[PDB]
Amino acid sequence: MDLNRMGKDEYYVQITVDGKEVHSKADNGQKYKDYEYKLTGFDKDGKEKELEFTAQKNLRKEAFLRVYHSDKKGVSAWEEVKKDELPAKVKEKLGVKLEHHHHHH
Repeated sequence: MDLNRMGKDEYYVQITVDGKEVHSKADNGQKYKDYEYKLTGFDKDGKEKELEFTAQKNLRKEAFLRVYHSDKKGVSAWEEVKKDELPAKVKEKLGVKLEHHHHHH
């Protein structure tokens, strides 16, 4: 893990697609299967990135997953969180409602 300058991207995704066992990973000739999670990732800027990462284990569905990103390999490290653990600004980014300027004068 070369720290150097980091400057790494993180896409806030939501695990909607689950249980995709890709048995195409037979390779040696066994019954071991990776899981496919292809979804729309939202970056800090506010774009829509298309990414599909395969995991050895089946991860937490319905959760908000923070996926790391770098140009030389796309994806490698990622962590599972909830909207409560994320900054409220994320809700002010996606999921904003009207009448939310409700303040006393």
